[PDB]
Amino acid sequence: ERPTFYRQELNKTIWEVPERYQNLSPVGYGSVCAAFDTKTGLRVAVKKLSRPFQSIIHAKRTYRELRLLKHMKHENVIGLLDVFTPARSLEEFNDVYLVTHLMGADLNNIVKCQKLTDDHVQFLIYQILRGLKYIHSADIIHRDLKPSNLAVNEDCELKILDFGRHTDDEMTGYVATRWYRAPEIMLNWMHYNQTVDIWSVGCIMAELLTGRTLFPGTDHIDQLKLILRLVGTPGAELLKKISSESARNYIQSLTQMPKMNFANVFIGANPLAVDLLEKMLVLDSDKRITAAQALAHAYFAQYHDPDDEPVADPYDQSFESRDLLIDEWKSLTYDEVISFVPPP
Ligand SMILES: Cc1onc(-c2ccccc2)c1-c1ccnc(N)n1
Repeated sequence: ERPTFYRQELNKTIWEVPERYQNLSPVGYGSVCAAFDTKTGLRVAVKKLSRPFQSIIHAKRTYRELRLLKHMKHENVIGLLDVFTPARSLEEFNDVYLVTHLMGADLNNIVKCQKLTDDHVQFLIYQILRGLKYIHSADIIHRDLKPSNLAVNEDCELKILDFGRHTDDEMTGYVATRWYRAPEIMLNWMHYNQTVDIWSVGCIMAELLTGRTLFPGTDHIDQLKLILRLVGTPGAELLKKISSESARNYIQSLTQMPKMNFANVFIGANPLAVDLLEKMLVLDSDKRITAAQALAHAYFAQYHDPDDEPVADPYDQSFESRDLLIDEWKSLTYDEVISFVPPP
Protein backbone atom coordinates (compact mmCIF):
# COMPACT_ATOMS: atom_id res chain seq x y z
CA GLU A 1 0.00 0.00 0.00
CA ARG A 2 0.94 3.66 0.53
CA PRO A 3 4.08 4.28 2.63
CA THR A 4 4.12 6.78 5.50
CA PHE A 5 5.44 10.19 4.39
CA TYR A 6 7.23 12.68 6.62
CA ARG A 7 7.68 16.45 6.25
CA GLN A 8 10.89 18.46 6.27
CA GLU A 9 11.94 21.92 5.13
CA LEU A 10 15.24 21.70 3.25
CA ASN A 11 16.64 25.18 2.61
CA LYS A 12 13.31 26.94 1.87
CA THR A 13 11.26 24.09 0.35
CA ILE A 14 8.90 21.60 2.01
CA TRP A 15 9.92 18.02 1.20
CA GLU A 16 7.45 15.19 1.88
CA VAL A 17 9.03 11.75 1.33
CA PRO A 18 8.48 8.11 2.41
CA GLU A 19 10.17 7.08 5.67
CA ARG A 20 12.59 4.73 3.85
CA TYR A 21 14.55 7.78 2.67
CA GLN A 22 16.65 9.24 5.47
CA ASN A 23 19.35 11.88 6.00
CA LEU A 24 18.16 14.21 3.23
CA SER A 25 20.95 16.64 2.39
CA PRO A 26 20.74 19.27 -0.40
CA VAL A 27 23.25 18.72 -3.24
CA GLY A 28 21.80 20.90 -6.02
CA TYR A 29 13.99 22.51 -13.15
CA GLY A 30 13.93 21.34 -9.52
CA SER A 31 16.15 20.62 -6.52
CA VAL A 32 18.12 17.51 -5.56
CA CYS A 33 18.92 15.99 -2.16
CA ALA A 34 21.25 13.12 -1.36
CA ALA A 35 19.65 10.54 0.93
CA PHE A 36 20.03 7.03 2.30
CA ASP A 37 17.44 4.53 1.13
CA THR A 38 17.02 2.17 4.09
CA LYS A 39 15.01 -0.26 1.96
CA THR A 40 17.80 -0.94 -0.55
CA GLY A 41 20.92 0.23 1.33
CA LEU A 42 21.68 2.58 -1.57
CA ARG A 43 22.90 6.16 -1.44
CA VAL A 44 20.29 7.93 -3.56
CA ALA A 45 19.65 11.28 -5.20
CA VAL A 46 16.09 12.51 -4.65
CA LYS A 47 14.83 15.23 -7.00
CA LYS A 48 11.76 17.33 -6.24
CA LEU A 49 10.41 18.94 -9.42
CA SER A 50 9.62 22.64 -9.02
CA ARG A 51 6.12 23.69 -10.11
CA PRO A 52 5.86 20.64 -12.44
CA PHE A 53 2.45 21.73 -13.81
CA GLN A 54 2.73 25.56 -13.85
CA SER A 55 2.26 25.73 -17.64
CA ILE A 56 1.59 23.47 -20.65
CA ILE A 57 5.32 23.63 -21.45
CA HIS A 58 6.27 22.61 -17.89
CA ALA A 59 3.59 19.90 -17.63
CA LYS A 60 4.69 18.36 -20.94
CA ARG A 61 8.35 18.53 -19.80
CA THR A 62 7.45 16.73 -16.55
CA TYR A 63 5.71 13.96 -18.49
CA ARG A 64 8.65 13.84 -20.93
CA GLU A 65 11.26 13.38 -18.17
CA LEU A 66 9.23 10.75 -16.32
CA ARG A 67 8.53 8.78 -19.52
CA LEU A 68 12.23 8.93 -20.42
CA LEU A 69 13.53 7.75 -17.02
CA LYS A 70 10.93 4.97 -16.72
CA HIS A 71 12.11 3.60 -20.07
CA MET A 72 15.89 3.73 -19.52
CA LYS A 73 17.14 0.33 -18.35
CA HIS A 74 20.86 0.06 -19.11
CA GLU A 75 24.04 -0.18 -17.00
CA ASN A 76 25.57 2.93 -18.60
CA VAL A 77 22.47 5.11 -18.39
CA ILE A 78 20.57 6.73 -15.50
CA GLY A 79 17.86 4.41 -14.12
CA LEU A 80 14.76 5.30 -12.13
CA LEU A 81 14.88 3.68 -8.70
CA ASP A 82 11.59 5.23 -7.55
CA VAL A 83 9.01 7.92 -8.29
CA PHE A 84 6.46 9.14 -5.77
CA THR A 85 3.90 11.75 -4.78
CA PRO A 86 2.41 12.39 -1.30
CA ALA A 87 -0.91 12.91 -3.10
CA ARG A 88 -3.59 10.27 -2.46
CA SER A 89 -5.53 11.06 -5.65
CA LEU A 90 -5.31 12.92 -8.97
CA GLU A 91 -7.32 15.76 -7.38
CA GLU A 92 -4.59 16.62 -4.83
CA PHE A 93 -1.66 15.65 -7.12
CA ASN A 94 0.76 18.59 -7.37
CA ASP A 95 4.28 17.34 -6.64
CA VAL A 96 6.56 14.79 -8.31
CA TYR A 97 9.71 13.31 -6.76
CA LEU A 98 12.26 11.24 -8.71
CA VAL A 99 14.88 8.88 -7.25
CA THR A 100 18.11 7.48 -8.76
CA HIS A 101 21.61 6.35 -7.71
CA LEU A 102 23.56 9.24 -6.18
CA MET A 103 26.24 10.60 -8.52
CA GLY A 104 29.43 10.88 -6.46
CA ALA A 105 31.80 12.33 -9.06
CA ASP A 106 31.55 13.29 -12.73
CA LEU A 107 33.97 12.97 -15.65
CA ASN A 108 35.35 16.49 -15.05
CA ASN A 109 36.47 15.40 -11.57
CA ILE A 110 38.58 12.67 -13.19
CA VAL A 111 40.05 14.68 -16.11
CA LYS A 112 41.18 17.56 -13.82
CA CYS A 113 43.63 19.42 -16.14
CA GLN A 114 45.51 16.13 -16.75
CA LYS A 115 45.96 13.39 -19.37
CA LEU A 116 44.48 9.93 -18.77
CA THR A 117 46.06 6.60 -19.75
CA ASP A 118 45.01 5.02 -23.06
CA ASP A 119 43.37 2.03 -21.32
CA HIS A 120 41.29 4.46 -19.21
CA VAL A 121 40.22 6.43 -22.30
CA GLN A 122 39.31 3.15 -24.04
CA PHE A 123 37.15 2.01 -21.11
CA LEU A 124 35.49 5.40 -20.49
CA ILE A 125 34.62 6.06 -24.14
CA TYR A 126 33.51 2.43 -24.65
CA GLN A 127 30.91 2.91 -21.89
CA ILE A 128 29.60 6.18 -23.34
CA LEU A 129 29.19 4.48 -26.73
CA ARG A 130 27.62 1.39 -25.13
CA GLY A 131 25.10 3.68 -23.41
CA LEU A 132 24.57 5.70 -26.60
CA LYS A 133 23.92 2.62 -28.75
CA TYR A 134 21.09 1.83 -26.30
CA ILE A 135 19.72 5.41 -26.20
CA HIS A 136 19.82 5.80 -30.00
CA SER A 137 18.18 2.39 -30.58
CA ALA A 138 15.10 3.86 -28.85
CA ASP A 139 15.26 6.86 -31.23
CA ILE A 140 16.25 9.17 -28.35
CA ILE A 141 18.84 11.91 -28.82
CA HIS A 142 20.73 13.10 -25.73
CA ARG A 143 21.49 16.52 -27.30
CA ASP A 144 23.56 17.68 -24.28
CA LEU A 145 26.48 15.26 -23.81
CA LYS A 146 29.33 16.79 -21.82
CA PRO A 147 31.69 15.62 -18.99
CA SER A 148 29.44 17.05 -16.22
CA ASN A 149 26.57 14.85 -17.47
CA LEU A 150 28.60 11.67 -17.08
CA ALA A 151 28.82 10.04 -13.65
CA VAL A 152 31.92 7.95 -12.95
CA ASN A 153 32.49 5.83 -9.83
CA GLU A 154 35.70 4.56 -8.23
CA ASP A 155 35.94 1.50 -10.50
CA CYS A 156 35.74 3.81 -13.57
CA GLU A 157 32.13 2.73 -14.26
CA LEU A 158 30.19 5.36 -16.22
CA LYS A 159 26.54 6.39 -16.47
CA ILE A 160 24.97 8.88 -18.88
CA LEU A 161 22.71 11.33 -17.03
CA ASP A 162 20.77 14.56 -17.62
CA PHE A 163 19.23 14.09 -21.08
CA GLY A 164 18.42 17.26 -23.03
CA ARG A 165 17.75 22.24 -21.60
CA HIS A 166 19.81 25.38 -22.30
CA THR A 167 18.73 28.98 -23.03
CA ASP A 168 20.42 31.61 -25.24
CA ASP A 169 22.17 33.26 -22.27
CA GLU A 170 23.85 30.08 -20.98
CA MET A 171 25.08 29.19 -24.49
CA THR A 172 26.75 32.61 -24.69
CA GLY A 173 30.50 33.19 -24.38
CA TYR A 174 33.35 31.07 -23.01
CA VAL A 175 31.15 28.28 -21.65
CA ALA A 176 31.35 24.46 -21.40
CA THR A 177 27.60 24.39 -22.16
CA ARG A 178 28.54 24.96 -25.84
CA TRP A 179 32.05 23.46 -26.29
CA TYR A 180 30.73 19.91 -26.95
CA ARG A 181 27.89 20.79 -29.35
CA ALA A 182 27.89 19.71 -32.99
CA PRO A 183 28.17 22.74 -35.32
CA GLU A 184 24.81 21.97 -37.02
CA ILE A 185 23.00 22.31 -33.68
CA MET A 186 25.18 25.20 -32.37
CA LEU A 187 24.34 27.28 -35.46
CA ASN A 188 20.99 25.66 -36.40
CA TRP A 189 22.22 24.59 -39.85
CA MET A 190 19.57 21.93 -40.41
CA HIS A 191 17.14 19.40 -38.95
CA TYR A 192 19.61 17.42 -36.81
CA ASN A 193 19.67 13.77 -35.73
CA GLN A 194 21.39 11.28 -33.38
CA THR A 195 24.85 11.94 -34.85
CA VAL A 196 25.06 15.18 -32.85
CA ASP A 197 25.82 12.95 -29.84
CA ILE A 198 28.77 11.33 -31.68
CA TRP A 199 30.31 14.78 -32.23
CA SER A 200 30.09 15.34 -28.46
CA VAL A 201 31.76 11.96 -27.80
CA GLY A 202 34.61 13.02 -30.12
CA CYS A 203 35.10 16.27 -28.17
CA ILE A 204 35.04 14.29 -24.90
CA MET A 205 37.50 11.66 -26.12
CA ALA A 206 39.96 14.30 -27.36
CA GLU A 207 39.83 16.05 -23.96
CA LEU A 208 40.53 12.77 -22.12
CA LEU A 209 43.50 12.17 -24.43
CA THR A 210 45.06 15.66 -24.12
CA GLY A 211 43.54 16.82 -20.82
CA ARG A 212 42.38 20.00 -22.59
CA THR A 213 39.12 21.30 -24.13
CA LEU A 214 39.12 20.45 -27.84
CA PHE A 215 37.10 23.50 -28.96
CA PRO A 216 37.15 26.07 -26.11
CA GLY A 217 35.43 28.80 -28.15
CA THR A 218 34.95 32.23 -26.60
CA ASP A 219 31.66 32.52 -28.50
CA HIS A 220 29.71 30.81 -31.31
CA ILE A 221 31.82 32.37 -34.10
CA ASP A 222 35.17 31.69 -32.39
CA GLN A 223 34.16 28.06 -31.77
CA LEU A 224 33.15 27.55 -35.41
CA LYS A 225 36.56 28.86 -36.53
CA LEU A 226 38.28 26.44 -34.11
CA ILE A 227 36.19 23.58 -35.54
CA LEU A 228 36.85 24.43 -39.22
CA ARG A 229 40.59 24.87 -38.58
CA LEU A 230 40.67 21.22 -37.48
CA VAL A 231 38.19 19.45 -39.77
CA GLY A 232 38.40 21.79 -42.78
CA THR A 233 35.74 24.08 -44.22
CA PRO A 234 32.68 22.36 -45.72
CA GLY A 235 32.50 21.21 -49.34
CA ALA A 236 29.63 21.76 -51.80
CA GLU A 237 27.96 18.50 -50.73
CA LEU A 238 27.52 19.65 -47.12
CA LEU A 239 26.69 23.25 -48.08
CA LYS A 240 23.60 22.06 -49.99
CA LYS A 241 22.44 20.27 -46.82
CA ILE A 242 22.59 23.51 -44.82
CA SER A 243 18.90 24.34 -45.30
CA SER A 244 19.36 27.63 -43.45
CA GLU A 245 20.16 29.95 -46.38
CA SER A 246 21.54 32.52 -43.92
CA ALA A 247 23.91 30.10 -42.13
CA ARG A 248 25.02 28.81 -45.54
CA ASN A 249 25.81 32.34 -46.76
CA TYR A 250 27.98 33.07 -43.71
CA ILE A 251 29.88 29.77 -44.06
CA GLN A 252 30.69 30.68 -47.69
CA SER A 253 32.26 33.97 -46.56
CA LEU A 254 35.06 32.04 -44.85
CA THR A 255 38.41 31.35 -46.49
CA GLN A 256 38.64 27.67 -47.43
CA MET A 257 40.81 25.47 -45.21
CA PRO A 258 41.87 21.81 -45.51
CA LYS A 259 41.38 19.20 -42.78
CA MET A 260 44.42 19.03 -40.48
CA ASN A 261 46.53 15.92 -39.80
CA PHE A 262 45.06 14.43 -36.59
CA ALA A 263 48.35 12.61 -35.79
CA ASN A 264 50.02 16.05 -35.63
CA VAL A 265 47.19 17.44 -33.48
CA PHE A 266 47.07 14.52 -31.03
CA ILE A 267 50.82 13.95 -30.66
CA GLY A 268 51.72 10.56 -29.15
CA ALA A 269 48.15 9.23 -29.11
CA ASN A 270 47.31 5.64 -30.05
CA PRO A 271 46.94 5.64 -33.89
CA LEU A 272 43.66 3.74 -33.41
CA ALA A 273 42.35 6.56 -31.18
CA VAL A 274 43.36 9.09 -33.86
CA ASP A 275 41.53 7.06 -36.52
CA LEU A 276 38.32 6.88 -34.47
CA LEU A 277 38.50 10.63 -33.78
CA GLU A 278 38.74 11.27 -37.54
CA LYS A 279 35.56 9.18 -38.01
CA MET A 280 33.63 10.91 -35.20
CA LEU A 281 34.68 14.50 -35.89
CA VAL A 282 33.27 14.74 -39.41
CA LEU A 283 31.53 18.01 -40.29
CA ASP A 284 28.85 16.28 -42.40
CA SER A 285 26.63 14.50 -39.88
CA ASP A 286 25.45 12.04 -42.58
CA LYS A 287 29.02 10.67 -42.68
CA ARG A 288 29.86 10.39 -38.95
CA ILE A 289 30.42 6.97 -37.38
CA THR A 290 27.43 5.69 -35.39
CA ALA A 291 27.62 4.31 -31.83
CA ALA A 292 26.96 0.75 -33.08
CA GLN A 293 29.72 1.09 -35.71
CA ALA A 294 32.13 2.75 -33.24
CA LEU A 295 31.74 -0.11 -30.73
CA ALA A 296 33.20 -2.40 -33.44
CA HIS A 297 36.21 -0.12 -34.06
CA ALA A 298 39.62 -1.71 -33.33
CA TYR A 299 40.32 0.84 -30.53
CA PHE A 300 37.85 -1.02 -28.26
CA ALA A 301 39.17 -4.52 -29.04
CA GLN A 302 39.65 -5.44 -25.35
CA TYR A 303 36.12 -4.35 -24.29
CA HIS A 304 33.94 -5.03 -27.35
CA ASP A 305 31.38 -7.82 -27.09
CA PRO A 306 28.49 -7.73 -29.61
CA ASP A 307 26.56 -10.11 -27.30
CA ASP A 308 26.81 -7.68 -24.36
CA GLU A 309 25.83 -4.35 -25.98
CA PRO A 310 22.00 -4.37 -25.73
CA VAL A 311 19.41 -2.25 -27.56
CA ALA A 312 16.30 -0.62 -26.03
CA ASP A 313 12.67 -1.77 -26.03
CA PRO A 314 10.57 0.33 -28.40
CA TYR A 315 9.88 3.83 -27.06
CA ASP A 316 6.57 5.42 -28.06
CA GLN A 317 7.08 9.20 -28.16
CA SER A 318 3.98 10.17 -30.19
CA PHE A 319 3.07 12.40 -27.23
CA GLU A 320 5.77 14.80 -28.48
CA SER A 321 3.58 15.86 -31.43
CA ARG A 322 0.43 15.96 -29.29
CA ASP A 323 -1.32 19.13 -28.11
CA LEU A 324 -2.98 18.84 -24.69
CA LEU A 325 -4.08 20.98 -21.73
CA ILE A 326 -2.20 21.19 -18.40
CA ASP A 327 -4.70 18.92 -16.60
CA GLU A 328 -4.39 16.37 -19.41
CA TRP A 329 -0.56 16.25 -19.24
CA LYS A 330 -0.95 16.12 -15.46
CA SER A 331 -3.30 13.10 -15.60
CA LEU A 332 -0.90 11.30 -17.97
CA THR A 333 1.94 12.06 -15.53
CA TYR A 334 -0.17 10.77 -12.59
CA ASP A 335 -0.91 7.52 -14.48
CA GLU A 336 2.84 7.00 -14.95
CA VAL A 337 3.63 7.53 -11.24
CA ILE A 338 0.91 5.07 -10.15
CA SER A 339 2.00 2.39 -12.67
CA PHE A 340 5.71 2.51 -11.74
CA VAL A 341 7.40 -0.79 -10.87
CA PRO A 342 10.78 -0.64 -9.07
CA PRO A 343 13.75 -2.57 -10.47
CA PRO A 344 14.80 -5.81 -8.69
C1 LIG B 1 22.22 16.53 -12.03
C2 LIG B 1 20.91 15.80 -11.87
O1 LIG B 1 19.84 16.29 -12.53
N1 LIG B 1 18.68 15.48 -12.27
C3 LIG B 1 19.07 14.48 -11.42
C4 LIG B 1 18.13 13.44 -10.92
C5 LIG B 1 17.32 12.77 -11.83
C6 LIG B 1 16.42 11.79 -11.40
C7 LIG B 1 16.34 11.49 -10.04
C8 LIG B 1 17.16 12.15 -9.12
C9 LIG B 1 18.05 13.13 -9.56
C10 LIG B 1 20.45 14.60 -11.13
C11 LIG B 1 21.31 13.75 -10.25
C12 LIG B 1 21.35 12.37 -10.40
C13 LIG B 1 22.18 11.62 -9.57
N2 LIG B 1 22.92 12.24 -8.64
C14 LIG B 1 22.88 13.59 -8.51
N3 LIG B 1 23.65 14.19 -7.56
N4 LIG B 1 22.08 14.34 -9.31
